[PDB]
Amino acid sequence: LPDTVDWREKGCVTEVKYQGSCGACWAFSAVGALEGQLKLKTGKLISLSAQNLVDCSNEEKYGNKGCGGGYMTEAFQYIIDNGGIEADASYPYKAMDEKCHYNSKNRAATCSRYIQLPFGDEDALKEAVATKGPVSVGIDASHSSFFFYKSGVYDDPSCTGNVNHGVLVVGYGTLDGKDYWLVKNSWGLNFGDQGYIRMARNNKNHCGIASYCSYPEI
Ligand SMILES: *C(=N)CNC(=O)[C@@H]1CN(S(=O)(=O)c2ccccc2Cl)C[C@H]1C(=O)N1CCOCC1
Repeated sequence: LPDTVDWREKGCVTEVKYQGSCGACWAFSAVGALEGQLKLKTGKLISLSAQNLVDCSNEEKYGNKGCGGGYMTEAFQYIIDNGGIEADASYPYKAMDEKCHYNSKNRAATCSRYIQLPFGDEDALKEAVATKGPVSVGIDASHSSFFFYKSGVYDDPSCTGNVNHGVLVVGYGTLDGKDYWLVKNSWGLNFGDQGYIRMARNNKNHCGIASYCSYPEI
């Protein structure tokens, strides 16, 4: 496995999005991972519709609750079941719960299956990020050191394994002798380091980052 990986280098990451008031982190994380796979397979870098997931996967079958929150694995299950997802250009982001208006004529991507990585296994998350592409993860993102992060490696001892926020791992590395995960957030460009955060890697599943990892397969 390489020492440093950053999928932005291979042009497999879209622009950082802003979820606003809607609790759609799980939908941005899911689309982020699928965008990665879409680029690696087709050569197309397209921002996929988080709104398509928010409106259409809000059922008993999935357990997604739109702006009330949801799961990356279930967003992937919706794409498999639906036979596709639209691009953000045809199904724009509203930051509200709306009635489903999916149109297969504007389908931009498909998904055949998703892979779940072993709970709390940082070594398996590292292999997947390096060899498969960006990975959807859950983190405890509830502490002020996370919200007000600006640089360096985020290594807060008040962080817990009690995850509450879906993000996207787009890489890893080591900064000033501290291993990190390169995380793409959905809180706009004005969060962290241009929408990104470097979070402690190999530090006992810090923030529960390796607890609930998944990535789709086209
Ligand atoms: C994001 N803006 C709001 N947070 C959520 O939507 C979270 C995302 N997850 S998670 O905590 O990352 C997670 C936990 C356990 C297994 C897998 C994952 Cl991805 C869950 C979701 C959430 O808070 N809820 C509570 C309300 O019902 C839907 C799920």
